Amino acid sequence: VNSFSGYLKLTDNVYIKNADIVEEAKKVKPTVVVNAANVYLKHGGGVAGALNKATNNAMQVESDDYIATNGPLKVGGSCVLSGHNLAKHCLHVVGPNVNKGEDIQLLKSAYENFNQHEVLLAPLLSAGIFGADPIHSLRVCVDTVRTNVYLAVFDKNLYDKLVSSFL
Ligand SMILES: C[C@H](O)[C@@H](C)Nc1ncnc2[nH]ccc12
Ligand SMILES: [Cl-]
Repeated sequence: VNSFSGYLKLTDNVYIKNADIVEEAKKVKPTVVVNAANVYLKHGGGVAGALNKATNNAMQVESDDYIATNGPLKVGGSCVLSGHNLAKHCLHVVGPNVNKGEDIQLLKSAYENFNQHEVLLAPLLSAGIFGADPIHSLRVCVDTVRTNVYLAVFDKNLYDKLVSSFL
């Protein structure tokens, strides 16, 4: 039993809700919140911009030190950093950004990072400003993630289409 509330159960281990991931994380304070990161951990917009703003830029400060030490992530890769005031940990995961020409096949590799964590609060990878089809992202999530994932979908209109179209 966990403290996630109001989710629709899609499969044994995948759950979905219309919610602002920022407000969800503050309410739940989960062990792991997933950020929709880019390889530079520059949290300028989308989910990343919103998560960072909620930390008063502390996420960005930590991230800049991480990059200065380690260099950029790989597309499809991840790193674990602090969750700041939002969660215990933030799993920064880089899905492909279609508006950059990046191979959508890397979306499965990106979701594989979730399997290293028993429970996660997450957005749909590569959705929004990363340019991928969210219906595809949800399908890859369900077919790749085996751990318990709580998907937060900001847009109410988008949420209803994913549910009604879910196979
Ligand atoms: C599919 C996209 O990733 C879209 C659903 N992004 C988001 N999801 C949840 N919470 C959010 N807060 C700000 C952006 C955002
Ligand atoms: Cl977005």
